[PDB]
Amino acid sequence: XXXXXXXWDNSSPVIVQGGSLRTWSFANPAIESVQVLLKTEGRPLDADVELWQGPDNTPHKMRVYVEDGALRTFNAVIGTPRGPNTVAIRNIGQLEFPLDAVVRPDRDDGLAAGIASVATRSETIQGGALRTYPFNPTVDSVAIILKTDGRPLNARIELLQGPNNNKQVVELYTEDGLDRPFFAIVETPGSGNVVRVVNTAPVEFPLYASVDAYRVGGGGDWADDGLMIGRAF
Amino acid sequence: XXXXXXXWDNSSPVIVQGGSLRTWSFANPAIESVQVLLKTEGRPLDADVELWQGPDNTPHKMRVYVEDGALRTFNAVIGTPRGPNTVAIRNIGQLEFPLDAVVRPDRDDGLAAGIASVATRSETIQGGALRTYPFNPTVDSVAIILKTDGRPLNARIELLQGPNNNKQVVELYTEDGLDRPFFAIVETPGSGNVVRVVNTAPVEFPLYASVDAYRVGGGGDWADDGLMIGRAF
Repeated sequence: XXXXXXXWDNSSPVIVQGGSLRTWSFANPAIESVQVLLKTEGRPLDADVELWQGPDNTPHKMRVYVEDGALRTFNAVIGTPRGPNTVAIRNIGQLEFPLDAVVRPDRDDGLAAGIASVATRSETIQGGALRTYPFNPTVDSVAIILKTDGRPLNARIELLQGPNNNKQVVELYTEDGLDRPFFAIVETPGSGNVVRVVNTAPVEFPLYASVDAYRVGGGGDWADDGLMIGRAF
Repeated sequence: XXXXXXXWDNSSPVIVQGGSLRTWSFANPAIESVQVLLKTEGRPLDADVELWQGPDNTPHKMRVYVEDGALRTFNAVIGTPRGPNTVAIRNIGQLEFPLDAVVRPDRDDGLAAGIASVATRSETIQGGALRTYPFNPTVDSVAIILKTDGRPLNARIELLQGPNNNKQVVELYTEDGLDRPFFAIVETPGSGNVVRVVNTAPVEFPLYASVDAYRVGGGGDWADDGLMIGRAF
């Protein structure tokens, strides 16, 4: 429904060097959720997104990896239910892989509302199992919602453009899937995009998932069809 | 003097799918240079090789094309003078063209030593000019060294087996030709092999080149000499 590029255009990106950390603070009680956008200047991204509530509480945390931050925009809407919440972005890659970070308060008409509107009836994934969501070349981004009935959430989202060709991996953890649902948009440029949702918790910790098509462009451009010509110089 | 097959047999090749990217890290200062070997299972090769030093500095990059990766092994030696470096091997081909990649530290008595040992006094190519290096059928591989006096190196290397029959194209860039020379071993199976070196820098940007036969078979095997009986089936 909404292009993640537009949101990044009207933002103020902040540079986070490899091995460094930045924090955003949100004390206004009207901030229901925040949206984190992570981009790079072409190189792979390796980040850690954590929600800190008290002195030693981390109810929400992610381990992110993107092969090309310039092409693909990372996105996750994080709930900020109670009290002051500080979001922490930690670039865990080496000095060669800087990233840009935008985390700002969400809105009632923001990404979360669109993700909920596009969502389809969720399906159950048992602990230690996984689900696969093939998407057709017409889809540019997909909305992902992960929920539980009250148990802690331990999942791993993988975007594949091939048999074992991982383009984006998100190892997420939430203390309560019912109270703290996981929202995220995965951009799917190209063709052969397959979303694998892996429930890494033991068998007695099922979760609910719903991966729908979010942004479809309807390109269908076939100018490249024909003889393949190498670089001309 | 040395066969690329001998080294590639004592290595651990890594598959890079079309559109993917693998990276290596060499933080050890004892690593003076790394040799990069790329192959395929008979299908064409199309890869980008880059050296990453800082957050946004790529002082050594290479755009590579090989018509057949099984017959022809791409080889290059990349200098890593200062600090930690990571080599980025990007497969820019389509899904149909996977490549196998080896990048391991070079040694004192490795390829750079051999390429230097076989090298002959270098000649100059003016900016915007080109040079041609024909070779006789007995030579299987040739060693190429490119240098400048300190200015960035912008050169294109081409291998032809006919008038306009490109078999291997390497468009290389370097930030400092004196500090960062280009080393490479280009395989020349068969006959009619001509190595072309084009200086792509502006007219006032000369470079130094040396193209010498590295391995000569001398086997004198001429089994095909005689009746070319069509496939007997």
